[PDB]
Amino acid sequence: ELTSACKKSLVRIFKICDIDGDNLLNDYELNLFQRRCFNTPLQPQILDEVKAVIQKNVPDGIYNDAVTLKGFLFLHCLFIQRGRNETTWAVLRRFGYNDQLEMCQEYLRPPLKIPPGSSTELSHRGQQFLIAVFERYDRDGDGALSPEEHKMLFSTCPAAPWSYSTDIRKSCPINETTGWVTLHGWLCRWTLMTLIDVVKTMEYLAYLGFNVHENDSQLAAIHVTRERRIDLAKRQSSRSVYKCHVIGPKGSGKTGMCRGFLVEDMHKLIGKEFKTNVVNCINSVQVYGQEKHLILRDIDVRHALDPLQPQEVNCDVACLVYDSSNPRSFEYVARIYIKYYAESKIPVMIVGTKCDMDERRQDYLMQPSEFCDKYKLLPPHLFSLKTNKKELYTKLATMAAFPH
Ligand SMILES: N[C@@H](CCO)C(=O)O
Ligand code: NA
Repeated sequence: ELTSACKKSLVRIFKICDIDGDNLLNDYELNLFQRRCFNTPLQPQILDEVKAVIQKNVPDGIYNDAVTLKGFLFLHCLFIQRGRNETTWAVLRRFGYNDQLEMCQEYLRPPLKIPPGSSTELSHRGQQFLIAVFERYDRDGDGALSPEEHKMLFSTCPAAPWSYSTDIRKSCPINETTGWVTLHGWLCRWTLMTLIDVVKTMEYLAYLGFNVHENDSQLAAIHVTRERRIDLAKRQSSRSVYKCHVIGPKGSGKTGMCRGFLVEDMHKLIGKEFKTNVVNCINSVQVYGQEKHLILRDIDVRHALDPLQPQEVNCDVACLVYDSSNPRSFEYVARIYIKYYAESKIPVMIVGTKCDMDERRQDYLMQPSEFCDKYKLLPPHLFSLKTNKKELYTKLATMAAFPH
């Protein structure tokens, strides 16, 4: 008696209402989500009468005064019969379903106008929800999601917002022992998505039941920030997520640099080949007592004569990487800083990779140290994976967060 489409909708609602991930709807959530749908508290005897019907008609449907999925599916399968289908509908309606039993548009994609210069970040409520969701699907209680638990978490979605093995595991901080995405990396991946694709973030937040849990639009999960001159405002809006475009020639080792931002032990990537193209890597660094997220975009390598798009040039801080151990490498960095960043307002950092081998002279006119001196840049940051030093990542974020 239950539609195949109706069961698909009801099973998602059960998962969202399952605030413990214990496959049960205990007394608290039943009363909580009662107010979400009907604006009234669940009356004690009504719940008792509901439980009596379930335990009678269907086995393994009630486990310790808590409605199981089967008993929950049956209960609504009952409602549509006895003439009160508007009770089932009011529930489906609150979780963003229309009459054709599809997810509504204005429920998934509410209007959000972002002025140029402004960035989109996760608000406090948005983070709290994402942390809460993370723990319900972390069964081992070790602060990490397995690939199986990751799929379970997005089972209420049409599909995952990203790959587990080819995205979040290579672009975000994971656990060294297990290899699974940590709570930290979880918030990191969402932070990345929120910044560059706010619409997709909100769409996936509704699927996870942010609108119902918070009793508000998913606009309350998005915090619009902007760099602004002093206006003596009450509520400050300073940025916390900075994007860094890493631009360099081929074989300049700028890929292994980005991956090193995600692990403490960097001496496991000395001679590692990356058979996986990660566009954006992300982690956090402390900048003057505050947590700041830095996104390292591995800009596609190309010929020096090949052009560069504004969406590839414009960023918060530009990191130009060359090979100090290669004489025909620095020419690229010199060519690009002049063409795109010489008259730009973007802070630029020149980075010399592989200092643990042999400092070779650059066949270019000026040397890297001389180039920075001329255009008033900081001396070429010596970088290597053997040293395990992460001062560069802290320095990059500090350049983006500050003048000039
Ligand atoms: N669907 C539940 C309330 C919302 O979870 C019920 O009517 O019993
Ligand atoms: Na529960």
